[PDB]
Formats: sequence, structure tokens, C-alpha cells
Amino acid sequence: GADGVGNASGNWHCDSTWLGDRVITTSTRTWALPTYNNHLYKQISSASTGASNDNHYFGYSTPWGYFDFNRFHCHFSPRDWQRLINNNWGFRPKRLNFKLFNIQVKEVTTNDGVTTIANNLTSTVQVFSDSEYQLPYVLGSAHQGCLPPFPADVFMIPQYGYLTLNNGSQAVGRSSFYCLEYFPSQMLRTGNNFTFSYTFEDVPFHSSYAHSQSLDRLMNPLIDQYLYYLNRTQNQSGSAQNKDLLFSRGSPAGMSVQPKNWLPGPCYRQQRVSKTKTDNNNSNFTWTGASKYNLNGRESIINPGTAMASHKDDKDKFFPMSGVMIFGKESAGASNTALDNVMITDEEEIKATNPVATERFGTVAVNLQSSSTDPATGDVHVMGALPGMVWQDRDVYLQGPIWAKIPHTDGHFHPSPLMGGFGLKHPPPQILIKNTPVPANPPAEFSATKFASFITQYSTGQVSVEIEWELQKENSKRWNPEVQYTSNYAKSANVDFTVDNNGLYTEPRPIGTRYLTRPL
Amino acid sequence: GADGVGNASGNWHCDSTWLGDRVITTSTRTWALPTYNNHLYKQISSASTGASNDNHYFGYSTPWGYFDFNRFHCHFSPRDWQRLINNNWGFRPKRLNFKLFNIQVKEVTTNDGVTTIANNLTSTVQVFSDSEYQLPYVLGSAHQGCLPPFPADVFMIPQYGYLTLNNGSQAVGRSSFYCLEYFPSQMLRTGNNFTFSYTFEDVPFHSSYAHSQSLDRLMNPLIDQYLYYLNRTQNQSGSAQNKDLLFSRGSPAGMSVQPKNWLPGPCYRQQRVSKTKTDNNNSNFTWTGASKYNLNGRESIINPGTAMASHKDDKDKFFPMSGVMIFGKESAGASNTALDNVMITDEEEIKATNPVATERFGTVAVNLQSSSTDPATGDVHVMGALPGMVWQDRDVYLQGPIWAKIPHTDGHFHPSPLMGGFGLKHPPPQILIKNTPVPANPPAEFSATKFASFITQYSTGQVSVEIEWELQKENSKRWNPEVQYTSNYAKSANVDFTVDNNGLYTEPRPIGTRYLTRPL
Amino acid sequence: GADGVGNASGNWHCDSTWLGDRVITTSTRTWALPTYNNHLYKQISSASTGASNDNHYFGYSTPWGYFDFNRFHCHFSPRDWQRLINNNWGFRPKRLNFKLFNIQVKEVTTNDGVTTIANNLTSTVQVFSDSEYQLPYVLGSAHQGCLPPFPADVFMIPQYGYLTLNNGSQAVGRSSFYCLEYFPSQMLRTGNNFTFSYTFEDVPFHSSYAHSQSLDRLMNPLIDQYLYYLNRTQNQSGSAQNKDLLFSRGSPAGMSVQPKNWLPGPCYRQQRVSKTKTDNNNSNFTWTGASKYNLNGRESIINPGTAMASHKDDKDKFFPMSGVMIFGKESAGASNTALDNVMITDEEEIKATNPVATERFGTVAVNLQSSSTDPATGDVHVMGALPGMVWQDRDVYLQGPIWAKIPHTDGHFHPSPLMGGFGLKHPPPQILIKNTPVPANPPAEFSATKFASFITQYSTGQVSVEIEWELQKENSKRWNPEVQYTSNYAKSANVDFTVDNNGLYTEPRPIGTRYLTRPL
Repeated sequence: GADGVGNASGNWHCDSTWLGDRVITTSTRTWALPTYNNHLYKQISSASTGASNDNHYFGYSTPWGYFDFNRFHCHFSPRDWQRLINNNWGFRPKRLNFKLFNIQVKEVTTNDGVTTIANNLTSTVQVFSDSEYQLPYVLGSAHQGCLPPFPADVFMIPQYGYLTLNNGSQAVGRSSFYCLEYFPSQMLRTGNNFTFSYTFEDVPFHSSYAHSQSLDRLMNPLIDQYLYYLNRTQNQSGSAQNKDLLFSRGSPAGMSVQPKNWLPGPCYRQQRVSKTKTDNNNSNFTWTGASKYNLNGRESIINPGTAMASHKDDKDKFFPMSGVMIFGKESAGASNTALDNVMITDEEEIKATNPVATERFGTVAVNLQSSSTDPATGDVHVMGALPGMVWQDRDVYLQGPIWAKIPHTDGHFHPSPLMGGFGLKHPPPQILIKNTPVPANPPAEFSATKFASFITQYSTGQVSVEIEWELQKENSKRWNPEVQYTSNYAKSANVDFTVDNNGLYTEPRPIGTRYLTRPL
Repeated sequence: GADGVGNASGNWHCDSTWLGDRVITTSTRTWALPTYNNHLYKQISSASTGASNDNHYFGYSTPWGYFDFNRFHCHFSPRDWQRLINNNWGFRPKRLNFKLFNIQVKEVTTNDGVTTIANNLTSTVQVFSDSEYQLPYVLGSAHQGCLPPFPADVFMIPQYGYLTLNNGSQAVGRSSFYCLEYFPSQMLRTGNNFTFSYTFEDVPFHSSYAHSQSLDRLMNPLIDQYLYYLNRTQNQSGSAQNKDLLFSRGSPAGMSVQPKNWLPGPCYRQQRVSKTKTDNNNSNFTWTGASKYNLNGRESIINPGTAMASHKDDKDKFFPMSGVMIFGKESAGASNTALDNVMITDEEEIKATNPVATERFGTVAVNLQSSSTDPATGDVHVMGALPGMVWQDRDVYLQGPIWAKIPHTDGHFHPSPLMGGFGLKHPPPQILIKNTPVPANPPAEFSATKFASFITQYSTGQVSVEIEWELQKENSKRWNPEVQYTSNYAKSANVDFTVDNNGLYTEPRPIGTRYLTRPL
Repeated sequence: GADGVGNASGNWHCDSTWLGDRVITTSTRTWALPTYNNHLYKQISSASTGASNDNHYFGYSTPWGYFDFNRFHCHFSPRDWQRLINNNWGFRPKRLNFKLFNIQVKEVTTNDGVTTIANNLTSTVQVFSDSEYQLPYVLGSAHQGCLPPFPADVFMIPQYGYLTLNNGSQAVGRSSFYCLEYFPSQMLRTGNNFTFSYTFEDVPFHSSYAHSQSLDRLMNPLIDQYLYYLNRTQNQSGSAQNKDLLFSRGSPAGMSVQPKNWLPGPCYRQQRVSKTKTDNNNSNFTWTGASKYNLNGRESIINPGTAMASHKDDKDKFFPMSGVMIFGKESAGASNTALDNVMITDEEEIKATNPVATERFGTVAVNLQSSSTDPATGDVHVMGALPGMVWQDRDVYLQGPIWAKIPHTDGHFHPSPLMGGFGLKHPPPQILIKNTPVPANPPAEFSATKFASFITQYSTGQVSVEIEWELQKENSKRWNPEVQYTSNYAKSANVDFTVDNNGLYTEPRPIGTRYLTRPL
């Protein structure tokens, strides 16, 4: 496709269409692309900064921008997310369709505060997709600059930059420098457009259900087992205490002691924290007493950690210090900002198979009891994989990420990205875009020295993403009604997920998926 | 094949041929086979020896020898190994071709120091392969008696012996005795020959690359996250200390604290040791304080352990006490021998995903903090499998082993052999060889008693192994040059990997594979 | 091809693809073309300048710019140049593909320091290639203004000028004046593009190998010759001295005296110079004592001269005063600049066949000895071609030139361009470009006088060059590893061949091709 200047090179397709076991989301947004790094690649590092062994880094910043739509609210509207959630046991991405169009390249001259922009028709913008995955993958890091949840919102394209191997503030020989001009890319003038398609590999359905049973309560409450266990090791004959070995068979009465077939999910304990400041130990323990890992000398906090239930029982006032998803709030700030300005996610429905994050996994025997030595018991705070273990993965949220690239390694384990979502060996590729450098008038005599005088300019276009999602419909024989996500029927000053008098789109709370119930 | 006495039954095929995505190695060596155990199977154990509960063993020794080429330098010359390494992201074995020929059976009579050897033409040697895997598999134990790296070197065939079930120095009812004459085997005279072929199962490519990114530095250095975390639990208002809950969003400034999707590899910590004797604690802690496992009462040191980085940062002077590969050095001895006489392997390139072996994995929350109890932090020294972990496996070396038989078990986990290499459910089968017993003159009257008088004899032949290796070529968009294995250009008394004035082949250092760089 | 204003007339093709015995490099760069000499041809000479008989010149300067990509780094990235070098005994250019596109013609008016640029759509730029080689060829002179090594770098088109016959500051009858408008050239507006293809003649592969033997050491160290020579002309009988004629046969003991079949390469001696200022004779001898040639009254220093080894043995501190390639260094200057700001090339691997440049070729008999006159010996400092001679040519460098036009002469000798590279009778032709003159408003009444009022304008576009290189793969039976170009594995502040924090691309050192070794 391509036709003159005065001819639109694409239309506005923004819709969702539901088709039984599929749903097709289509989003279009208007974007703006600044000319980054004044056309330059720059070496960047932590050198001559606040330092901190655990915060050092080496890398480069590119003149390139990139497209990001790795966020559910990029595709589903609240109402749709509602439909999805309330009626489906699962879902996953099948097909992807990307279109880039109505390119407009503007040039801006600024003379004495008086700053004026005009059309540079002959100017070109470059785009290409890293289909071979040869560039460092940054999409799976939950950065900013996705498509706005609200269709009517214009957005700015994020600048592309990447991290290579660092020995604190310094690079090593095996460190990689990538030049994006060393890729074939398609050049567009105002009449041109770019289009491209992708198919998702076979990933399991995201579990948008919650169990209506719990691992420990899986038996028939009305029947005894044919199995036995050691009940008493000291008999009560009014003789005070007197050795003995007494066994009893599993009973409804004593469920906690019946032999069972499975174990709860793996565990890596986290520090508890209360939402009401009072309950909390004084002092600053966010780093000091936070669970973290030690990679080549530097520590990094295990943030969303192994998928564990957030709080036990009623105590909805607690949460793992760094083991849940915390979302912004539009009005929230950089680094200050109180609990009133964020939204914490509650991973409640997985209590049925997963260990609670703040409490321990369980208790282990630690010695060889005998007449002369007492039986001892240790607490187990970290629990790796065990044959017979089962579990759920972290949920996904309307404001959450969708997929991430499984790292290319000799080995991995249940590669569900930890922030939640779809783990793909070959994820939707990165789409790189960039304004083509337009030199200002050069000297009237030749000069070898690098070129520095560029006509400053930026670009705007529309972008369209279409995704085909496969639904896994619900087959429930549950007699009683289910829990559904609903809006509050009562009167109110504002309507959830709308704009205010100032015209700002706002997302009231995070919304997970797990409402419907399957038995274990 | 078979033709008279004066007719060669095979040629000398020793070559390597490179074919884009394949390489075919062919090695021929000259071998010598002694008549072992004077034709006898012997029961063998630790009984009436130095004992030690952890060293007891019951087993048998056979009159049979066996062929072993489970060592890269059996097939690749240095130059080739260089080619392999410097240009390929991976590789693996496809097809195997084994030929045995030019059989010569010599008889030796020795009368009064004057010891003379002559040709026994009518003498036979027996050979056969354990195709059904019905013999105890000894190839995957890094023993001696492989094909010499140097083609011109003659070698002696290892004697075959095995271990069955032992209750310290004693056997049990379920212990197994195998007789190798209870296998059909092919008998060869001087004109005969033995040939055989095998195909490898589908194993992943060995990762002969190093990551040009690290698990913790995977984000876009230029952009904030849309995610938040608990930054301060106590605010600084000049009020000394005053509770509070403050959150901030992920920043390039604070990478160690940004939520991430993945975890570093599993961990089983090892004791650190310095190459310069000074730095080390006095005393003998090699066993005393070495990490080890407890199997049925007896302990065994976890030698090459879980694959972990050998030393952090610059500190190339340290190494895991028993968590790296140590190679001989020709002039090295049995059990004395200093560091000057061995070669220690540095697993450095895997720092990017794997925990360091000497340091800890990370830190875990260990209590339920509150106003009245301080937040506590434990060190974690052992780390099992976690959903979301990724890792590399130990590298392989030119002098290293190539494959090992995955034990036939009801369950296993990431069955990469721990010393490095290819884990095969059905590996190249064992090739058993043996000189056929030739009785000396018997009594002139019959005697039922066991035969003991045998003409002493040995045998020489050539052996040829041909292997077809599948390469996985490099697809890098890295702009800057890579790290290559090179020889030192500068003048020198000796040339690496050659013979000396005395004609002894010598391997200067171990050579791994990981030189080229793929992003994560 | 050609389509409206708002339609890109070409894409960004910048890639390398490796195909067994071929490699295809494709480069695209963004260029800027000034309007040179204000649209005028100018006569130029050395008249009324500093003079110097050896620096006089007559010629002309043209309004035309020209494209130059005669430089390896125009096509190969560092990593690629590494691949080429480390694995191939040779290589050469086969096919050429040139495309010029996305033309943009800008007009610039400048009124009171306020200088503004706009699009002049209807403006045209002229391009054509000297396919018949009728223009003076300037590409083979290692001038500036080639395509930048770094893809992201914008560059300025060199202005075309040429030299004709001069009798110092003056021209002669047979001097030639060439008008570039007297060539058919294609005219382009913003929507037009220019394309063109070329096939290289058959040139020998460049020798990207080093010999693993030397001319003098070609014999069998274990065997005598059957040849004899005159060993002693005076016998030692204790008789002090006493005539005689004694012959011995060639021995491994005396290799320097054994008859041999070949001679080392030709020689034109150069002055030695030390990198450490101390070692050097005081005084300014760069011209005074430099080797040079005398062409029609004027002297010119033999710069890169006959191909000779740069320094003997270990002495890497010396170099031929004007017999090696010296490269800039980005930060280097016009004419000041110390050794710290340049890069000198070491022609070391050719010691094996070529004379050392600073030392003498050898020694010659110079008289007819006899009883009454002593035998005399002269030093030979210049050595022409001799039947039996063999040699290598100067190597080529990643920053070095690729080809040069063999002068059209009645005769030449081993026409390998002296600066290194490929000598072609018909090299890639010169591509001339130029902005078309656009007159400003003329008088309202006719005037015969030459037109002087031009709207000032410049142009920008992309340029693409694609080259198909034929590889000569290595067929080595060397057992030991080879020397490879590698990057230093150790930590560092900067990564070789990248940009710094200021975004400036920098080339660490020169890189030659000769790493692999073929026997003589």
C-alpha cells in the first residue's frame, strides 16, 4: 500500500467481537515519536553516580523508539474484561496483527521563543521488527509507554535502550553492542504504511478460575480411610506417662492427620506488612529484611516472588512486603506517595493450593529422637520443587502484563513469568521505529568531521493491533450462583473507569480473572 | 568381511570433514589387549581393607576388556575444537560408526628372563556390544583408558569390572552377578573384523555460547516501570523515626529493587578455597567441611555439584572446593601432587544466570515482624527448583566427557550429567572385548578339576570411531568483535598441544566451549 | 521507479549474510550534498603559493560531488571482519550493486542570522557513472569522504576535482580539461531514484593467511643433501694458513649454506625509526633521508613502498619511516599530533618470504679476488625482480582501501596496489552527483552576461551499496590451534569498536587479515 500525500493509508479499527470460543480485540491509538538522543547512540553506565554494588549497570541508549502493547488494557475495555472474566475458565492469545499508518512527519523550527511546526513531506521514518530475536528483549520488564487504556488518549513512544554484561560500572570483553541501523528496515513517507503479522506458540490457558476445594480437604467427609497412622506414642492409663505405640485409622474427625496424595506449592517466604502503619515494627526494613537473591556479587530483591497466597484467613490487612503486584494511580508520584496513592493486589483465591507468602511452608524433623534425646522440630521457610506438588500461578490483571520472553537457557522450570502472564519462547517481536535524520545545510567546502547540524523533527501516526484470543468456556455443575465482578449499583459522584470533569481517564482498582469455580 | 592371514581387514581412517551444519570426526588408534584376571571372574570387596563406612563396596572383576571413547579429545583435534568453539552456538552427536580390525593375536613364552613373543594364527579374540543395556554401565564415570588424544599414541584396553548392591563389605540377596560369556559374541581370528553402528537420541544442543546479558539486568535502562514497591517503612521528617508506608515506582536508578519475571538457577553451596595457600584456614577440611550427600548410611561428596559460577567478580583466585572439574597433567601423580600439577576449570561465563557456588543463594524472611518484634533475615545456602528459575549447565571441555547414561528410574530432573555433557537414556552401548582362553597341554589322563594351564597371550588391533556432529550455527547481530580462543602469537619454547623433544603429547590447559555471545 | 512526493523511493538495506563460500555485505548511509564551487568549474594550481618544485600541480575543481566506498569498514562490521579473518584463507569482490534514493532537495534562505530551510520539491539532482572510464580516476588515492564505518553516521559528499599535466604551476598543451555536463546524466526529483550494477574482473584472492614456514627453512631437518659447496678455502693444519679447496655436503647443521631453489621478495630499503623518541638520531630527516623517486624533475616519497616486513625478530619498537600504513584516530589532528594519536601497522607475518624494510637485502661480490687482491663485499640496498623470487603483498585493513585502478599503460608489473588491495583494470566506476542550479529571479530586461544569482540549496538522500564477496575456505591439517583475532575478555571502561558516552564511534586499532597459517 502507498498513495500520494492527500490519501489516508489506513482506517481507525477499534473494536471487540465475540464469537463463542474466540474473541477478537482491535485497538488503534494515535502516537508521537520524538527524535531521540539527537540521532546518536550513547554509551551509558552507573559510573560517577550514587553507585551501590547492587545497582551498577552497563549498556547503551539508541536513537530508536519502540512499540509496546504488552498490557491487557491495551486490548480489552473494562466491560470486555468483565465479559471475559465472568464467563470463562480460561483464555490465551492465538494470532497477532499489527498495522502502522497515516505517517505524518513534522519539522519544527524555534526562533526566539516563537516556536513553529510545519509539514516536511519528503521526510521518512524507519520501522522494522526483530523477528529473529537478535536484539535484547525489553518488553517483558513492565515498563511505561504502552498503548493507553483509553482509546482517545494520544501517547509518546518509549525510547529503546538495553543492558549488556557489567562488572559494576564497567563492561567486559563478552559485552555486546548492537547497532539498529545494521538491520534491514522499511522506510516510510507520509503516503506509505507498514504492516505485519504473528502467530503465538501453544501456551496453556491462563487459569481464570478459582478452586472450590482445597488441597487438604479433598476426601469424603462421611467415610473412614482403610489406612492407619501412629496416633499416640504415650498412652494415658492414669499412669502419668508410659511409652506405647498406638495407631488409628483416618477419620472425618481428624482430617489434618489422614494420609494424602499431594503437597502444596513451592515456597520462598516473605516479610509481612500491615496496611495500617501502627501494627508495623519501627525502622526501615524494606531492603534490610526483604527476601532477595545473590547474583554474581550483587543482590536483587525477589519481587513478585513464587506465587503464594497474600494473607491467610480474614486478615486482609496484611501483604507480602515485596510479593504482590502494586499498581500506580495516575495521580501517584515518583518515589514519595502513600498507600492512598497505589493499588495492592490480593492473591486470595489460590490459598487452596498455595502456601501463604508471609507464613512458613511447614515443619521438618531435625534429629533422631530416642529415650535420651527429645524429638526436635525446625521451621521451613524455603521450599523447592517436590514430586507430588501442585499449584496455581500468579493471576493477571486488566492493568497487568500479558507475556514475557522465556530466556534462552540450557534449562528452565515451569516458565510462567513471575509477574504473571504467558511465557513464550518466541513472543511477539519488538517493533522498532525512528525518525530518519535530515541534515541541515552543510559547509560550502568539504569536511570529514562527523555531521552535527540536523533539522529537528518529530512524527505522528496511528497504530493498530489486533489479537485473536481463544476462550476456554465454563462447564460447571455448581448449583449455587457464582461470584462475579460487578459495579456498585448505588449512587456515586463518579462512574468506575471513566473520565472526570477534567477529562482524565482513571482506573479505580486492579481486576484479576479468577471468579468462577472449578473443583480440584 | 574376512580374507586369509596376509590381508589387511581395514584401513586407517583418521580425519575430520566440515560440512556447514555437520562435522564428521573419524579416529583410529592402535590398541593392546592383555589377558585379564588370568581368564577368571573374581569376587571383589572392601573386606579386610582400610574400611571406612563411606568407602565400602561389593562387586566383581571380569576377564573382559572394554572400549571407551567418551572424551571429546578422542574425536576433535585442538584445531578442530577451536573451529567448533569459535563459530558455533551449539552442537550434538547424531550418528556413530565403530570398526575393529587388523586383529593380531600374539602368544608369549618366557623362559629364564629371556622372554619371546610369536604369532598364534589360529587364536581368536571375542567382541560384542551390550545393545540391550543388560550390563552395568561404567562409561559414564570418567575413568581412564579412553582413546589417546594423540593419534600416534598406542593404548591399553581398560579391564571391565562392576559394582552391585553392598551392605558395607557384604552383598545382599538382591545383588546381581553378570557373566559376560552368557552373551552371544563374535569371534575373530587375524583375518576377521568387527563392525557396528549406532544412532543418538534427540538431545538438546550443548550451549557453546555465553550470555551477553544477565538475569538481573534485563530491563530498559531508559524507562520507568508502571509497577510499584514498598520503598520506605519509616519516613525521615527530621522526626528521628516515624512509621509510615511509602511506595515508589521502578527506576533505572534502582534496578536491584524493580519487580522481575525470573529467578536464578538452583543452589547447593560449596566451601571456598584459595589458590594461594596463605589465604586458607589452617587444618584439613577437604572432607570435614565439604558439602556431601547421605545415601543409605554412607556419605559421598557432591563433587561437580549443581552448575554454579566458580568465583564472583575479579576474584579468579578462588574456587569451589569440590565444585569444579580438575584435570591431570601427564606429569601429575597418584595422590600427592600440588596445584602446579593440575588444571582447574573456571565456570565464569554462567555468572549471568547461575548463583556463585561459594556464596549464598539469597536471603529469606524468617519471622512475623510487628511493633514488638524486629524483622529477621536468614541466609539460604541450599536452593531447590523454583517455578520461574532459569539456568545454564556446566560446560564441556576438550579433555572432558561427552555423554552419560541417564539412570533407569521412576523419575528424574533435568538429567544433564553433572560433570557436563549429553544425557542419553540409551547411550553408545559398551563394547566388550576379550582374548579367548587357549589351554596348554592337558594331562594324559582325564581330570574333572578346573582347568588352570593356559598358554599366555595378548592381542593388538586398530580401532576406528566415526561420529557425525550436528552444528547449530551462530546468528549474531552483535556489532563489536567476539571473544575467541586463540594461541599466543608471541615466541615460545614449546608450541601448545604438541610433543616435546622426548616425544610426549601434552595438553597445556582445559578448553571450554563458551566464547560466542547470545542475548538472554 | 518513481512515485509522487509522499512515497518512499527505497528502503534501508543494511545487513550481512553468510553463505558457505560467499558473503554478501549491504550498507546504507544517509548523505548530504552541498552545492560546491557555487556551480562553477575553477582552474586551480600551486601558483602564488608556498611553491616547492616537488609540490607544484595544475588541475581543476568541479561543481560535482562523488560517492566513495573504497574502504573495507564501509561493508564489513567488526564482528564480520572477525568472521572473515578467523576462518578464510582468502576472499575477493564478485558483484556490485548500487542504489541511490529518497532524494530530498532543500533550499536555504538566510536573512539576518535567522537562517531557515524549506523543501524545494521541483528541484532536481543529477547523477551518473563514468562507466567508460573517461574521467580522471580519484578513488584509488585513499582520500576522505567514504561511507562512515558506523551505519548511524550521516556523512558529507566529497567534492570532485582532478589533476592534469603540470610543468610546475603551469599547464602544457597536452593538458586535459574535462566538463562533467558533457556527460549524459540522469535527473532526479524527490520521487525519483538511481540504480546501477557492476561485476568485478577476476582478481586473485587476497592472501588472508600467514605462512607456517619460511623460505630459508624449507628442507628436511633430518637429511643431508646430495649437493656440495665450497666450505673452506684455507685449511687448518696448525700451519697458521695454507690455501686449499675443501667441499662439504649440505647438512641440517648448516642450513644457511645449503643450496636452495628460491629467493626472497624484491627490495627497496627504508630508514628505521623508533617509537621511543630517545633511540632516534636528533635532526629532521623525514624528507632529508627518506627513500623517494625522481619523476620529471620532481621527487615524491615512496610511501607504502615495496611490500617488506616492518621489523625483524622481537624489535617491535621499530618501523620503516615511510613504509607502513598509518591510520588516523578520530581525535587525531591535521599536521601536529603525536604517536599517541595514530595507529601504525605491523607487517609481521610476511617476514617468511619478504626482506625486512629497514635492513639490507643481502650482499654481493664486488671484485675479482686473487693472490694479490682481497675478496670484497658490497651491501645491496635495492633489489629488482629476480627469476626465482617469491613474495607476499601488503595486507589489507578493516580501515584500509579495497581496490585501485591499474593505470592504463604499455606495461606494468605485479599490479597489486601498493597501499594494499585489489588492482582492477576496470574498477567500480566513479559515481558523480551534483545539485542542479536553480536561478534566482532574473532582470526584467535581457542580459547576455553570465548568470550569477542562484537560489542556494543542498540535498539529502540514502545510498545503498551491496557487494558479493567470494570466500576461499581453509583446508588446514595443522594439529595445534591457530592464532585468531580476539577481543580482550577482561573488564574495561569501554567496549572495543563502540560509541562513548558522547556518542562517538571509535576504532581501537587497525585489523589485518593474516591469522590462519598455510605451509609454503
